[PDB]
Amino acid sequence: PMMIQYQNNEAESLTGVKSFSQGIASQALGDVAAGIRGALDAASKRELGILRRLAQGVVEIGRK
Amino acid sequence: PMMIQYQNNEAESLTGVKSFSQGIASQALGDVAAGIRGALDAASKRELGILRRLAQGVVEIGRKIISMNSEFLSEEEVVRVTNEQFVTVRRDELAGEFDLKLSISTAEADNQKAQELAFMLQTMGNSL
Repeated sequence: PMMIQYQNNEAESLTGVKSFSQGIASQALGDVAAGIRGALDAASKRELGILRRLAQGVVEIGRK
Repeated sequence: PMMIQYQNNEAESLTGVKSFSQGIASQALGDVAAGIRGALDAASKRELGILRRLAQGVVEIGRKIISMNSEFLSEEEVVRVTNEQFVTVRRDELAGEFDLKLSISTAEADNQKAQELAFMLQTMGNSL
């Protein structure tokens, strides 16, 4: 069990998603309120770094 | 496991990034509110020390773009974008070296700018 937990802890440290977690990264896209943007931790910033790129793809589709 | 943890603790002490962490360093770039800047710990300052340099690189790219945009862009193209009167730069001088100040536009910077503008508006009142 110790090895299972350790190898399941070295995965949540590499990707950034951690089981049932409280995330603000889906509510911080675009010009938002200061209070919402002020609660961004490292995991939320990692998850927002992909959300911004995925939204840039949608924006590039919309421009077309 | 003790050695694994110890060698994974001597790495977070050398670089500065520590797994899932709460960071303010991405929201403290540029002129921001005092409350946001007042919550900077050692790790956030380490992470901001690289962010400032990376933003200086972008500012140096933007200065190059600005200087090249005052010679290769005609008036009919700048007016097409801005829809206003075309301001002209001198002839034998660099554009934006003296009367321009380019930086990185962050959400916190815009919030602080708006809060300062509102404070000024309150300050003038009906006197001015």
